[PDB]
Amino acid sequence: EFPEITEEMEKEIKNVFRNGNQDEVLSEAFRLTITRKDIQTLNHLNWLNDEIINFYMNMLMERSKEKGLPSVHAFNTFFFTKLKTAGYQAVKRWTKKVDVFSVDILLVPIHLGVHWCLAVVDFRKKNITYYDSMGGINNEACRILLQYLKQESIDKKRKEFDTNGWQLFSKKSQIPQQMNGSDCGMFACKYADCITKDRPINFTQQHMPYFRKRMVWEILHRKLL
Repeated sequence: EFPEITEEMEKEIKNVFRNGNQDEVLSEAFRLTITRKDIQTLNHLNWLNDEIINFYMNMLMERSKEKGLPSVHAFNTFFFTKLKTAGYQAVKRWTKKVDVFSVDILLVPIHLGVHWCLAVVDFRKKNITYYDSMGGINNEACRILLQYLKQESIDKKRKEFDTNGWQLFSKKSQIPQQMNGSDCGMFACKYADCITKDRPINFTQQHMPYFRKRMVWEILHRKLL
């Protein structure tokens, strides 16, 4: 059971996959821009680009904040890769005006080569979790995030981070797995959608053509269905 894309909605979708002004701004929000060219990476089995992922992640963050949902901060795609390669100093900056400790969930999209995955800090559950639709385990990435939270706590609030009961880990194939390499960004987005709603991750690989069509639609209306 999944909201339907009416006729109607497909017409809006088909229309934007058409050839035309590549610079045409289809959606503008969150400091970001979605063009015709960004939207096209959602087409067929194209690899998503960062603008789509970031834009989507910001929609989840915007949706958090409505009543009853856990509150969410989404880090932008470059954050982790700038953190892994350069350390805390190079990213400490990125969280001015943001108290990363006042939300329930932190979303961290992880770019490893051609591949996408996701880490999630859930402060309610006191744990840090890695999701890969290929089934890769990434121990390291969780530790790197823990270590970042530490240095952020010392820096933003003058206190050490309290690791008691905190659990760092990767989901094995307890999550639906990809078949199409190019769907990795879509699994990362959809993992985050369920998680930020506290809903079980119920879909599989077969829903991916539908999810691509839907995200085009959602992005264009800035409405999550």
